[PDB]
Amino acid sequence: SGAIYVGNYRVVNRHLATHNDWANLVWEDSSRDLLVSSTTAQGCDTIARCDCQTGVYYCSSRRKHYPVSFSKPSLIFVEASEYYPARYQSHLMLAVGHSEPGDCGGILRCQHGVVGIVSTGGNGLVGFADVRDLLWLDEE
Ligand SMILES: CCN(CC)C(=O)c1ccc(N)cc1
Ligand SMILES: [Zn+2]
Repeated sequence: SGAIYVGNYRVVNRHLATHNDWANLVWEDSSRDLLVSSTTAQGCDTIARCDCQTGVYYCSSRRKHYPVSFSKPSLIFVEASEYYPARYQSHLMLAVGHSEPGDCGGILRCQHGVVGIVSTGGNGLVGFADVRDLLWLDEE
């Protein structure tokens, strides 16, 4: 689990969104595994605006931060999940590293701020849902 808090926005994995997330929906994309809900409290997190391909992610299944190299956001096919059908995910970045079902929402960050959240795992790979193209997160 995990979320991004920027301004009056909460970013979570779409498959982990709560009833309150959906009751306060700003935006969701099934193809990206993202949902954004509105918050009353102001968020502190800064979204990276950059093309970094290196950063650090939090891995809850190891209680560790790992530095990773990752691919640019792409349409990637993702193998079977106990949350989704095996299918295409857009705006996904892959790295070599550890990711298990509870690692979703772990934040990937570079020097510019938050890059994305853990969305996929298995086969020694970790997939991150990119948020850097969501420029609208930085106003209203
Ligand atoms: C997580 C999906 N879900 C119900 C399981 C909802 O978002 C939900 C929220 C408000 C509501 N009146 C009805 C449904
Ligand atoms: Zn960066």
